[PDB]
Amino acid sequence: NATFGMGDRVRKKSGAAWQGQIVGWYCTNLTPEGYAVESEAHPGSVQIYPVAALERIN
Amino acid sequence: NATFGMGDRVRKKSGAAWQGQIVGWYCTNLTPEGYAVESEAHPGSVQIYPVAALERIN
Amino acid sequence: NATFGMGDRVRKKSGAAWQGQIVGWYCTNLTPEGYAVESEAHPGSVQIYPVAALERIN
Amino acid sequence: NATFGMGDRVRKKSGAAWQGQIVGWYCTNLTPEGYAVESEAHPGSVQIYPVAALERIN
Ligand SMILES: NC(=O)c1ccc[n+]([C@@H]2O[C@H](COP(=O)([O-])OP(=O)(O)OC[C@H]3O[C@@H](n4cnc5c(N)ncnc54)[C@H](OP(=O)(O)O)[C@@H]3O)[C@@H](O)[C@H]2O)c1
Ligand SMILES: NC(=O)c1ccc[n+]([C@@H]2O[C@H](COP(=O)([O-])OP(=O)(O)OC[C@H]3O[C@@H](n4cnc5c(N)ncnc54)[C@H](OP(=O)(O)O)[C@@H]3O)[C@@H](O)[C@H]2O)c1
Ligand SMILES: NC(=O)c1ccc[n+]([C@@H]2O[C@H](COP(=O)([O-])OP(=O)(O)OC[C@H]3O[C@@H](n4cnc5c(N)ncnc54)[C@H](OP(=O)(O)O)[C@@H]3O)[C@@H](O)[C@H]2O)c1
Ligand SMILES: NC(=O)c1ccc[n+]([C@@H]2O[C@H](COP(=O)([O-])OP(=O)(O)OC[C@H]3O[C@@H](n4cnc5c(N)ncnc54)[C@H](OP(=O)(O)O)[C@@H]3O)[C@@H](O)[C@H]2O)c1
Repeated sequence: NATFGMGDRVRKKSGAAWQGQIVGWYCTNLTPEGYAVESEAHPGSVQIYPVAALERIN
Repeated sequence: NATFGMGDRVRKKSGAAWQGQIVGWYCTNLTPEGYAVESEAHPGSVQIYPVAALERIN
Repeated sequence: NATFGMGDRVRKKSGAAWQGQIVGWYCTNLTPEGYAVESEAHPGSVQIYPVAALERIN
Repeated sequence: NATFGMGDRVRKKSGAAWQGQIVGWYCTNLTPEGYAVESEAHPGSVQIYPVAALERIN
């Protein structure tokens, strides 16, 4: 393997913004490595994205 | 009717947080009055909610 | 304007699938023409997409 | 522990419908046990829900 681990701070690289903590994972044929990210601005709200859409930040 | 109009600043009342501008509307049998809200923290990201989940703020 | 109107049957052109009825609209700088679509397979569930992601079907 | 495992067929118990396979997991304070579910009707589309919202089916 995984690019990210639980608790890593990540953001969407482009397009619609999203930033916060890795809180989970998923895997489909379309998205064989995906992550759930809890917004650091909006506690409790989670969005899921393919790994290629995300980048780790400090 | 409508409780909110385009551009109103709203937030989710409870549970998962969300806050920003009304940017659209939807209507289903389950949700006969729903709104699209663009996060003020994460430009471009939009989430949809029933009217009862939202409250207007200044 | 609008490409679609309320009640039009549409589907996602590519990637993750989605198909059902137009039930609403939204507009942001990133997505100046977007639509809410209620799944015809999963009543009550709605997802939002830019116009370019959707195509009308009979 | 987990209520469900990868590949279990589940559906939303009430409200907006969703049905398909468990494809992932997430954990937040609001949702300490959550699941990602890929629709069996719309390949590639995934939605996330708390465990209490879901039930396993054959
Ligand atoms: N709104 C959007 O467009 C959007 C997009 C992407 C992600 N999300 C994410 O979805 C999450 C919403 O969080 P939340 O605090 O509102 O809700 P939640 O606690 O994540 O619950 C989600 C939904 O599950 C159902 N549910 C929850 N508890 C249940 C129970 N005990 N029994 C039966 N059904 C139950 C309800 O479904 P019904 O509503 O069908 O009744 C509820 O609205 C956030 O993480 C958000 O980011 C939302
Ligand atoms: N991730 C979540 O859990 C979640 C939950 C609720 C709401 N949302 C919302 O969804 C939005 C995502 O925004 P965004 O900037 O990533 O993407 P977007 O511009 O809103 O595009 C959405 C999706 O539509 C498809 N698409 C876009 N342009 C296309 C084109 N020209 N031709 C064919 N298909 C096209 C792509 O589908 P495919 O990916 O299928 O290729 C793309 O990922 C945000 O407003 C976000 O809040 C996300
Ligand atoms: N799960 C996903 O990943 C995802 C992604 C994209 C779109 N969606 C869409 O989101 C919708 C979920 O439908 P649904 O039947 O579960 O739920 P809903 O009726 O659309 O309610 C959505 C959320 O709004 C809040 N809410 C609703 N009524 C409230 C009230 N009376 N007072 C305070 N808050 C209230 C709850 O928030 P909290 O959960 O914060 O308590 C609830 O989970 C579907 O249309 C689905 O497609 C979900
Ligand atoms: N639309 C909704 O309301 C909603 C609600 C809940 C869940 N969802 C879920 O979100 C998923 C959408 O699937 P999908 O096939 O459209 O898209 P995807 O492959 O899951 O990609 C999601 C988004 O990530 C970004 N992205 C993907 N690849 C990228 C790359 N190589 N570089 C930079 N950014 C990249 C794009 O963001 P941008 O659009 O920001 O450019 C894209 O729209 C489905 O599983 C669906 O159920 C959608």
